[PDB]
Amino acid sequence: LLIFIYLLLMAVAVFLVYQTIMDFREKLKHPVMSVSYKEVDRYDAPGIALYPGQAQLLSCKHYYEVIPPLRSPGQPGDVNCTTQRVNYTDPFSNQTLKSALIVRGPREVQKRELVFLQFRLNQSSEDFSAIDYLLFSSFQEFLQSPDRAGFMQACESAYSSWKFSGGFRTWVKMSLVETKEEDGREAVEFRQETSVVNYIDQRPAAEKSAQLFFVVFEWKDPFIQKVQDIITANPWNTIALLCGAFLALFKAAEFAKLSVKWMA
Amino acid sequence: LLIFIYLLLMAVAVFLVYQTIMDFREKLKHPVMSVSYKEVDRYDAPGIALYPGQAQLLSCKHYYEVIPPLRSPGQPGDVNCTTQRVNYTDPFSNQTLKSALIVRGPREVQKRELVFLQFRLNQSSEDFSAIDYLLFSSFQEFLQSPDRAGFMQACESAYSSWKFSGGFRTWVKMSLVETKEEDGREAVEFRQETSVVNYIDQRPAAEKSAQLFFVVFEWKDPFIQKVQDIITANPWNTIALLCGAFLALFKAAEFAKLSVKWMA
Amino acid sequence: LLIFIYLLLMAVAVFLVYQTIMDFREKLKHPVMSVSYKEVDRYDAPGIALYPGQAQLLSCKHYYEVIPPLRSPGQPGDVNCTTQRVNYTDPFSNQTLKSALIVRGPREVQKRELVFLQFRLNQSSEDFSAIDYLLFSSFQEFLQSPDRAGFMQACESAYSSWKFSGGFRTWVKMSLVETKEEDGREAVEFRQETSVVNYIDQRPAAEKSAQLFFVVFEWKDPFIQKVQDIITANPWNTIALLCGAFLALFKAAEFAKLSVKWMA
Repeated sequence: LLIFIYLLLMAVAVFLVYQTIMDFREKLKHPVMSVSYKEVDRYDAPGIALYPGQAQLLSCKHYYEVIPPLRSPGQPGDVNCTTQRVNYTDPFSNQTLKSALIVRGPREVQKRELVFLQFRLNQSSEDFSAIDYLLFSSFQEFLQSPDRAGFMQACESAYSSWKFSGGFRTWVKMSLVETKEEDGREAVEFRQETSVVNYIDQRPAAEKSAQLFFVVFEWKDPFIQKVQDIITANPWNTIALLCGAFLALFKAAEFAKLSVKWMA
Repeated sequence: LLIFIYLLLMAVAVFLVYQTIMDFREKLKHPVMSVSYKEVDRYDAPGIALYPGQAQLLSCKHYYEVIPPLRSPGQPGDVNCTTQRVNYTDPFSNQTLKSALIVRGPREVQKRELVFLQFRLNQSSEDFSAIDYLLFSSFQEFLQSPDRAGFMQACESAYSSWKFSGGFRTWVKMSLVETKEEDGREAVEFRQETSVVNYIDQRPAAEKSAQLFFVVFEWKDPFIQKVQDIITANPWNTIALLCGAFLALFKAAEFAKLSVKWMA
Repeated sequence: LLIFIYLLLMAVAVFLVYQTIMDFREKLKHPVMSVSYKEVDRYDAPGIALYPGQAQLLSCKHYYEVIPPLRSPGQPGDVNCTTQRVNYTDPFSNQTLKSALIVRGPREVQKRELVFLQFRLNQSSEDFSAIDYLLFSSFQEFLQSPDRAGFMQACESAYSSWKFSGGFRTWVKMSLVETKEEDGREAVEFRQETSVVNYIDQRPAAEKSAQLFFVVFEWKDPFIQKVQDIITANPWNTIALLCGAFLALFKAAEFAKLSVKWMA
């Protein structure tokens, strides 16, 4: 025959523990995500894996904020960069042989360094001509690799590949996104946005049968976007909250006993 | 004539309560956002509502990782998928009749299933020919609907519509984004990125007046992106924190009284 | 010769304080991001700084959800909006003079107001012709500016510039993103996604030498995306957690003493 507020206190404690456990579980289920920007003065030389079927690389150069007009739009020019060639097997199906021409991408961003590439496909029956390209983080990391074919088979799964069509000048603005996985993977990936500009075919009609591919690679900005996942569920903070609530309840019970022995 | 640290304690309590209320209010005002990825082996067959004005669907097929070259670039071919037709009214303005050709999109993603569509518009006065397309989540959810016109009028507001031009082969990479609203709406939407590739018109000059539209639909990856809003303002955690601070202040006051009766 | 649980209590307190400091440091290092959407019935009129090299603005009009077919595809039409001209210097290199044609952007989104622009470049040696465009928030904020050249030089750094090619009708869907920086900068920026549609050159072959640029500007939706960074590290919450945990440890020690004087 007392106040019996201990029952209400126990109910409050049970409810608070239950809601705290539910909150911790739902916070552990749904991590939040954070984005930051790391400014880099000079990117590492990216690798550009082009896939020309039969078109030959007429020209390739390292340009700057402007490209001078082509002296010969559709004739063999000058290749003026470090390019390699690799042959590997497509991870999707082991019955196809893929030949990749690897180009060292532009490093300088403050100066807006460009990689300008021009291919010509002489004759083909394909209705929609297009050259595929893949981007990987470092060309140097590709050079000193024991298994170049294995490197490219890994890059096929690690990165997504796009394509640029003939009759255009595809201007590819590429940027780096580093996703720091919960396992500390630090997976680096490429994002890119294009702008296709028509090619004014001024060549004589005799040579108009051949198709011309122009593509320009640069970095859109000297910022690498780092994306991380943050776990908002901290067990120790939960323990501290539970301890504080339990202490508050215990002191409330003590004050209730004091009130009972004073007035009630 | 005592220490009168109770006044400082009350000031600290008032400041802590004020800052806690402000922090809770600003956390309730700005929910955080979380992104997760759900891997699906086979997407549900999406619905592609195309809006051909007068162009007739020459061909449509379910292809795989490659498209064989067209046997007849601009002549009636074979339609080899499930297509329906609906007529409804534009939700914005009730004075226009919209006729939509609904195509069952590709399901398989591991096999890189394609939907290839080819239209031909014979003659028109339009300077810039383009066919509009809208994407909705399920074609099956469209088949068994009591009000197909109502379904399309809802799809107009629920989804965004794009267009693909003639003289190109628009390759649409489409992915699904499920935004879980605070009201548990779980609104599903489509994102898409294209790649226009020129069409090498090898048809005779007599038939070059007619315009050809080509479009390819697939899924870019087998990942549905779920975006959720997390409320970082928890009333019960706030109550526990306030209780802990109040208890700390009370025990500090008790120890101050002990110090007064000991030395001070 | 006692229980000496005080040593374990001190170790627990040290570990708890250490992990709390580490958690606070890593939370202060990595702020989370919050995204919100503010609906505006009528955007403030944006400023479109176009950079025509030698092409003259044939036509420019404020249209609505449809554009009627051009009465004269490549002849001087009617300019029917507020346009200004400014001359300034490129912030990157002070040796180039940039002439900008500032155009009054579309305000209404409910009515889907369009800005339709048509330029004609008579003769040039450029292989890939394109007109550059920059978007800034307010044209009115540009009109009453003491230093228009300084305003444009600041807009060059504050905003990113794109380009639209000839032989196309680029439809630019633009939207506003306000990033609220930690310093309360409230930096406003423009995002845009395009859709190039081929231009069917029906003009006589005599006038086909000149290149035509068409572009359409509207707002994709009446939503401004506000992106904020939230600091999850609250010093006062950490103080409350530490105080509650310290009190829990103190009461545990008191109960241990009670147990010692009772049984142990």
